[PDB]
Amino acid sequence: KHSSDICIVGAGISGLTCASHLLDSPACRGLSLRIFDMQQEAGGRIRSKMLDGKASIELGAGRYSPQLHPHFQSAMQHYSQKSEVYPFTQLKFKSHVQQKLKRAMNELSPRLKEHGKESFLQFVSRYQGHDSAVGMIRSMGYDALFLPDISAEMAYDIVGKHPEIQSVTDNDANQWFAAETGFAGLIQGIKAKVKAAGARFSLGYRLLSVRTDGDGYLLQLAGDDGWKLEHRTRHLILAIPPSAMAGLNVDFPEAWSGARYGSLPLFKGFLTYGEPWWLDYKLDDQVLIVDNPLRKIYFKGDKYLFFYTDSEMANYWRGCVAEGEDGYLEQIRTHLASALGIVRERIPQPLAHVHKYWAHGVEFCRDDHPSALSHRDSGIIACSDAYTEHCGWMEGGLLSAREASRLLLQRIAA
Amino acid sequence: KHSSDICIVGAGISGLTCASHLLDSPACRGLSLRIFDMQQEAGGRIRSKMLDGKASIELGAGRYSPQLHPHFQSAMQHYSQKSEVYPFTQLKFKSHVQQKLKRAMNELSPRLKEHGKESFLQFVSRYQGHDSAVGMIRSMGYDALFLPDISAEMAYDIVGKHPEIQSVTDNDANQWFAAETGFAGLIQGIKAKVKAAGARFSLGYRLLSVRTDGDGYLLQLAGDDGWKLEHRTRHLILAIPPSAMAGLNVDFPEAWSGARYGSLPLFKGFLTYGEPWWLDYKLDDQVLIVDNPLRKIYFKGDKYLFFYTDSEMANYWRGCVAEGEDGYLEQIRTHLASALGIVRERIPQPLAHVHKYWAHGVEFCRDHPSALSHRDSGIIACSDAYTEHCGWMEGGLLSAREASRLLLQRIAA
Ligand SMILES: Cc1cc2nc3c(=O)[nH]c(=O)nc-3n(C[C@H](O)[C@H](O)[C@H](O)COP(=O)(O)OP(=O)(O)OC[C@H]3O[C@@H](n4cnc5c(N)ncnc54)[C@H](O)[C@@H]3O)c2cc1C
Ligand SMILES: Cc1cc2nc3c(=O)[nH]c(=O)nc-3n(C[C@H](O)[C@H](O)[C@H](O)COP(=O)(O)OP(=O)(O)OC[C@H]3O[C@@H](n4cnc5c(N)ncnc54)[C@H](O)[C@@H]3O)c2cc1C
Ligand SMILES: N[C@@H](Cc1c[nH]c2cccc(F)c12)C(=O)O
Ligand SMILES: N[C@@H](Cc1c[nH]c2cccc(F)c12)C(=O)O
Ligand SMILES: [Mg+2]
Ligand SMILES: [Mg+2]
Repeated sequence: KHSSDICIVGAGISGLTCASHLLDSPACRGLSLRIFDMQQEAGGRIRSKMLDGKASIELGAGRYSPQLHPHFQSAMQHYSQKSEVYPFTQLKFKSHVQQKLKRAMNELSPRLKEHGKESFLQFVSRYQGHDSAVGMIRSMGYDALFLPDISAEMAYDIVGKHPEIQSVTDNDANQWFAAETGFAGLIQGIKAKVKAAGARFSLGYRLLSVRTDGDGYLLQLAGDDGWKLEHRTRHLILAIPPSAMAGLNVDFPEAWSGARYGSLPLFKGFLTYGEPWWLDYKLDDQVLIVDNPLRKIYFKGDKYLFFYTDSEMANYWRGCVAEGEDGYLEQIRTHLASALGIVRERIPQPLAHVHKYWAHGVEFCRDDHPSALSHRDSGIIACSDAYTEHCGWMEGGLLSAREASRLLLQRIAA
Repeated sequence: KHSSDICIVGAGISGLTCASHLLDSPACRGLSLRIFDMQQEAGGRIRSKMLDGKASIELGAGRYSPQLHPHFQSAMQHYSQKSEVYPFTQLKFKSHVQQKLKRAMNELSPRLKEHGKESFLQFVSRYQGHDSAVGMIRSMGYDALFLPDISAEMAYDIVGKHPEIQSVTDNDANQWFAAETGFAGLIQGIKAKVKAAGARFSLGYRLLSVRTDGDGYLLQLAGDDGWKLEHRTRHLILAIPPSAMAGLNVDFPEAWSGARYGSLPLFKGFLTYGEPWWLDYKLDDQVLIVDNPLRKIYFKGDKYLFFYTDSEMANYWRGCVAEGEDGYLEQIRTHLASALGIVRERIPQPLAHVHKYWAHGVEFCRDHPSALSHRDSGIIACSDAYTEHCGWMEGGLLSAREASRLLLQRIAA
């Protein structure tokens, strides 16, 4: 009828990888696989574009570290995707305050296990001043570091494992790379392997409902053009983020794990120009962290620039775009001049610009934790980056995927 | 403030026409006007794509008649759009039954006085057999004509308004045109002109609910990337179809009119080929109406063919499309073969192909004005469906004009 042996929902690097680690196994010879995804394209939070012709840009994930993420490096080589050196690993145009970061936080780790699980702003604020702790943090660029849920021990892990301000640790042993053609090439590689082993894709359809009926599961999905449809599958993987799980009839997260989950929004805007004006300032392949609302400002070669914000600042910029595209472009050039110490009529307007916003850009856990969850009752398997040590990286996907593969192949064998 | 004087929800031809009329009035000189649409692109049911390399295909509204659509033709001329002749006005292959039916149709006409609001199916069941009735009613290629909510009165009118079957009625004199750069070319022209007047477009935002708060209104929209959004406006038109209206919190249909509304699904599939393999059979600019699922097969010059289906037979193809692309492409050359009376293998595989399904492609009119008003809250609604041209984009064009004027009623009140 309209059915399958195994069903994976979600075609991010997680669910896509789940499928490969399953077709790989003979325990699955003959069994049919069907994969759904809301988007019409595969890759989830991995989306790569070509910016009005020209070159390839990265609206989602953009870099990896062979040191931090060893499995992602093997998936790159496995599907033979060329990497390139990621340029934005430290700071030339350091202001006054982003020179004291290293001397401070190196000697600002006496109470890492003496104060403890305190929120991270009220930790750094108990030894330097507050009107001087809001200055040291805001000069690191990530506004994730001002929040109640994230803690002081959670917040130093974010400093050391992000390329632009890891030099504020013993963490320059980390090299950083980006995909030469975009991570889209990795996703297309996996997608090809899985179609070839005979899985069947159904992109465009979004899952709304699951009932258990007997041996398997009955899913209610809504294509993106109104068409509803149902799928019965005997085994079911829900490789989607934890914000996605709440949307469903599946007791999330009580039935899966005694944990709570959070999320932060992210925003990126890209700008290309007729003449590549920013070279007169020796700003090739470099990055400026600023107090103004742009926050992080990146200059890729002589081809485009872009900026990257989070939390409240992400929600700041989704606000300007709502009131009007021109108001948006006029405000970032105001802030661009502010940042270069120049007048706003020295800053050209762009030809082409694009921009994406992620309502749940990064999903994480509070506070142990297995790499994949299961329903205590119905044995649905849930796979996501958020359930792993590396909540928030592609490595989290690859780990949760290898896991959920074996949890499901168990549910099959014997 | 995310505030505005006037706010049009919907950027189909209706909504963009309300915008055009208001911005041409001085009772709106220096009044703010924002237009929302959940889509990422204006047009609504008018969507034009380039298929393959140099084929302009019309996935939504396709053709118009200077006889039945004078306001559309004016609009196309007003905006320097050029339109070509629509070739699909004759059946070169009238079948036994679809030869014996111009005559069969004429005779029953005065039995529309006798009993005229029956099923069009029930209606023909009387003159001929229920069996002889169905083969006649099916040879016209619009399965909507089997639904019971379609009276024998409007049946005769739907037949007469369509270019492939109008010879069966005494509308055989109507001419037909299609835009050549695609009807999007018109939509773009209005968009561009309503921009230059200073309206402001927030596209990719979807109205979820609306609350009255005294003077004006408070709209809660959700961006397509998840961003929630509140917007405050003084005057509100909802240039959205009925089915869209049922979705929102505003009481509809009851706070608005007596009538209830219905809709049909529509399907359209297109295929281009390596060489134009239908020219040997003399089929360019022909249209065959068959009794198999394809239903209406069109052959456009030497550029592509397509088919066009509705009601039950639309859901049949949205179904076979979901059960994998592979057999869809294969049921089609199967059925292309029967229609031609050739063996399956003389029909080549296609290189490109695109298809579209509209869940509510036609919305209709089942004692009725051009543009609705809320009894209590007095917000304005306008769509093709509130008109004598339900299902036609002339219905949009004039519902919009009544609606626009119905609002400036509110500007001096
Ligand atoms: C701006 C940004 C930058 C990033 N930079 C980096 C980086 O440099 N390095 C790094 O390692 N990681 C980075 N990441 C994170 C990385 O992209 C993610 O961790 C990873 O892609 C998540 O993969 P996933 O397979 O768990 O699911 P996702 O990639 O989140 O995809 C989930 C899929 O499930 C689908 N889905 C959801 N819900 C439903 C439903 N009800 N029915 C059907 N389908 C559904 C979604 O469409 C999606 O396709 C970044 C993320 C963002 C937003
Ligand atoms: C396959 C097909 C063929 C057709 N052929 C013809 C033809 O040959 N001749 C002819 O005259 N007509 C034809 N039509 C119909 C014609 O397109 C419509 O009658 C006309 O476009 C009506 O458009 P509209 O302005 O009423 O709004 P629509 O085009 O119906 O759409 C209005 C807009 O409002 C948006 N919208 C809706 N709801 C909400 C919400 N809750 N929040 C925000 N935004 C929203 C919609 O997304 C849409 O963009 C055809 C239609 C179809 C489907
Ligand atoms: N996309 C980021 C990862 C990131 C950005 N902000 C936060 C906050 C908390 C945890 C995180 F993993 C992140 C990057 O790849 O640079
Ligand atoms: N504009 C459509 C009309 C259409 C097609 N099927 C039906 C059924 C009922 C009413 C209708 F107005 C229609 C067209 O020309 O295709
Ligand atoms: Mg995934
Ligand atoms: Mg409209």
